[PDB]
Order: sequence, then structure tokens, then C-alpha cells
Amino acid sequence: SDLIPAPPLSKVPLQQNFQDNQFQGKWYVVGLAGNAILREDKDPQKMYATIYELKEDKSYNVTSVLFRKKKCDYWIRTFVPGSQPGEFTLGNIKSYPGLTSYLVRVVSTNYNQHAMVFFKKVSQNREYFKITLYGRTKELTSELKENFIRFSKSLGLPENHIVFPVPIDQCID
Ligand SMILES: O=C(NCCN(CCNC(=O)c1cccc(O)c1O)CCNC(=O)c1cccc(=O)n1O)c1cccc(O)c1O
Ligand SMILES: [Cl-]
Ligand SMILES: [Fe+3]
Ligand code: NA
Ligand code: NA
Repeated sequence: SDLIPAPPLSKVPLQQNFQDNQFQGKWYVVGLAGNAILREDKDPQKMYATIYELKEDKSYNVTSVLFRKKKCDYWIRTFVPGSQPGEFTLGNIKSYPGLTSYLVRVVSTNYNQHAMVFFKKVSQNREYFKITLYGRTKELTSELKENFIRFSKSLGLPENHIVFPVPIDQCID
């Protein structure tokens, strides 16, 4: 396993004043980048969606829905608030074999249109990270998408580690 290193959190911006309620709801993953993410033009990534529903006690209840093998699989987990508004950590961490650490950080969002969230995961002792271009709709402006490509590069990811999942209608509507 050769892997680009996770950047210093120092160079991963936080969205200052973070409104945890205005971020609730469905988000379409219009952009996906990471040191373990790789463009594959034979079988391009199908677009998927993540639903953030706020508990209860303010931890998010994060359900991801994605269309795989002619069905909808539901990846479900909890984000517990961390250091500061916009930062979270994975809840019930012991459920996941090999998993030592998981860190969520909301880089930027205007809540009703778009969002960039940074994730950093240490699993089986290897250190992964990814960035997510969240769209409230399935398509986004070139401005936002290129701005995301720039940020993804600012953290050492080359263009072939940056994908834009192709929109689908299965499971995600
Ligand atoms: O279940 C999923 N498949 C993960 C397959 N995978 C790709 C590489 N990951 C990555 O590149 C990656 C990098 C940073 C953060 C992530 O969540 C990542 O999946 C690695 C599998 N990951 C796990 O075992 C895992 C166990 C427990 C929580 C968790 O989130 N993950 O992923 C999955 C689906 C939708 C969104 C996710 O975020 C997922 O994780
Ligand atoms: Cl993924
Ligand atoms: Fe994950
Ligand atoms: Na390590
Ligand atoms: Na749904």
C-alpha cells in the first residue's frame, strides 16, 4: 500500500460559525477525492447520497444510500460532535474492525446549495483521507467544481484521485 499522506489538519479549513441544524438533510455527493479514491473510466463511480439527520443530543445520524448490484445498500453511522462546531468524530468506533481514528471536518458550506467536508480515517494503522463535494442538487456550477479540484490539489491529491460521480435516479430520490 503506497498512499499519499493526509495533510496537516492545519491546512484543512473549518466553516466558522457552524449551524448544525441548517446542515441537516440530504446531500448528493457530486464530487469525491481521496488518497484511496481513484478515477476508473471502465466502470465510473455512480453518484450516491448522504442524509444527515440531527439527533436528540446533537450527534448527527448519518445514513448513506448508494446503488450497487441492482439494489440500494444503506451505510449507516453516527457523527458525534468534536473539538469545535463543524468538527465531528465517529461514534461507536469499536464496531469497526481495525479502526483507530475517524475525523470529520466541514470545510465550507452555504447550507442550501453546496458543501465541502473533509474526512480522515486511520484504519489498520494506515492513514486515509477524502474530500466530498456535497451538492443539495445532483449538478453544480463549474465554479464550485473547479474550486473543489483546486482544494483537493492543495492537499496533495492529483487529478486522477479526483472523481465526479455520474448522476443516477436509483435509490437517491
Ligand atoms: O461502506 C463504505 N465503503 C467504504 C469502502 N472504503 C473505500 C475507502 N474509504 C475511504 O477512502 C475513506 C476515507 C476517509 C473517510 C471515509 O469514510 C472513507 O470511506 C473503505 C471502507 N471504509 C471503512 O471500512 C469504514 C468503516 C467505518 C466507517 C467508515 O466511514 N468507513 O469508510 C462507504 C460507503 C459510503 C460512504 C462511506 O464513507 C463509506 O465508507
Ligand atoms: Cl466512498
Ligand atoms: Fe467511509
Ligand atoms: Na499509524
Ligand atoms: Na432516500
